[PDB]
Amino acid sequence: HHHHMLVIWINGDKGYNGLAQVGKKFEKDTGIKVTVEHPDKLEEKFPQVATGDGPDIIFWAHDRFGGYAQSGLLAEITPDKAFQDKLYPFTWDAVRYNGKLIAYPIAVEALSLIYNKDLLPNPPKTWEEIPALDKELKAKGKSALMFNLQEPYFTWPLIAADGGYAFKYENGKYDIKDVGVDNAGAKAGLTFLVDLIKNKHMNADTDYSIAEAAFNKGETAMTINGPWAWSNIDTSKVNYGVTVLPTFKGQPSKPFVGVLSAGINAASPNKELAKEFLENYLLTDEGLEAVNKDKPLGAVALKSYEEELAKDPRIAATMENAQKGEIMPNIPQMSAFWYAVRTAVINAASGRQTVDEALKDAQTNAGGAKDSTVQTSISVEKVLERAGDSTPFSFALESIDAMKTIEEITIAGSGKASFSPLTFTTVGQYTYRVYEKPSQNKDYQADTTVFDVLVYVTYDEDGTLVAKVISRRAGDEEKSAITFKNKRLVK
Ligand SMILES: OC[C@H]1O[C@H](O[C@H]2[C@H](O)[C@@H](O)[C@@H](O[C@H]3[C@H](O)[C@@H](O)[C@@H](O)O[C@@H]3CO)O[C@@H]2CO)[C@H](O)[C@@H](O)[C@@H]1O
Repeated sequence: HHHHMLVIWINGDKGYNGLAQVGKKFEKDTGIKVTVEHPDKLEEKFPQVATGDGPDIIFWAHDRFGGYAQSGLLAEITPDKAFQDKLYPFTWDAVRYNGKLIAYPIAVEALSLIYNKDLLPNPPKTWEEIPALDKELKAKGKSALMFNLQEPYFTWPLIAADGGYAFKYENGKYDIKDVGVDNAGAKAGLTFLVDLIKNKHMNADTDYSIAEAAFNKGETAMTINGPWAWSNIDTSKVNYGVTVLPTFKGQPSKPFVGVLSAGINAASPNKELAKEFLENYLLTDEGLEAVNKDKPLGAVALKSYEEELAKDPRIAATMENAQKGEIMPNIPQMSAFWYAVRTAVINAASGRQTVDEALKDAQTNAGGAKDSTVQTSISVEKVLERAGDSTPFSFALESIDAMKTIEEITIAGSGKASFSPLTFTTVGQYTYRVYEKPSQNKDYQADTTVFDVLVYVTYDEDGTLVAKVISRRAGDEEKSAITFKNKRLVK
């Protein structure tokens, strides 16, 4: 392909027109044409085309670049120290992979709550408030909250709030086997989101353009979006505020924070031009201002310009939300993490899977280890005729396979109780029995029934371990719950 020109890919939500203005200035000084393109799914197309026809420079959040660098698609970035000193050190950290810089950092992006001041002068502090607020607003033909549900970037902050995480970080490194998408925190967060949908406070099909149009036309009081979205809100004249995201179970929503970054194609015959453009035209006060005026960048990596932008209270809120969430890893496994979470939310939200099934598959799809055990609890009921008769009785659980007593439990009076959970790692039939110990109390004849208890461990359609408990009186072939009846002999 023809290559005398500098080709740049950037997402269609960002200020590509401003960036083209910077490219026109560079064309004047150098005679080199700059073409800015914004194809759909550029982050996916880049590794396919990177065969010629790839861009010379690609702009995306830093999370994608480890994967690009692992596959040899990116040139190493080696700016002078004089240039490095112009950007915040934590932005360089985001583009450092195996000790090498693999992009230039541009801007820090975090999601915020965006709210309509005319509809909602006091935005909710908690997610838990949102359903009641949606009832109130529905009575006036409006909704409380619409935001993009199709992309896990937008739902993650809530899923993370109470404990969800992608990869545990420990001792300078990410453990790619320690994935946090299937824990109690993730489950609680996704369950909340799904219930909002089930209770008709949000629709499963809401995507980027639907939520943007609803907010910018005054149809919904709130949305969740990044700084790039402020420009179309300005034009719409909605009277809006940008604030901290709502809390969930008292924890902050924790957005994954992206650093918009610019990488150089390892196959580009124009590396030096690309480096000249980025360092001497774009990452200057004038360069970033031209992009930012088209669509806001967020908190920019260039210290000299960020000092001006930090006065903007929308940027203070951005940084407030950024501190509460965290900077995404840049490791190759992030792609798999994201497709995993995307599948989970769409499936749970649409009712294809339960929240537990969705996140269990997400855990594996993200590269977490297959949980290959199953547990069950054997339950006992004791029945005394008199209410308030709290006479205690005890029960034993014996393994026939191992010929020993596993556990004993006590019930005072009428009641149900369970033995502690049994764990199985392999399919088969497991044999136990349960019986009541003789009573110390001479006023009662204990039930002498013995129960045979069989646990069948089988695979379900998906290869997951399943355990079913079947219990019978030792006399019989008929199934029966484990229930003992103690007769009182005294008044
Ligand atoms: O839906 C699956 C999707 O997952 C991965 O995309 C993630 C991006 O890598 C990640 O940076 C983030 O993207 C957001 C940008 O950072 C932000 O600048 C703005 O453009 O919105 C983006 C969210 O739409 O989050 C997404 C996950 O939602 C993966 O890399 C993609 O190829 C894949 O299609």
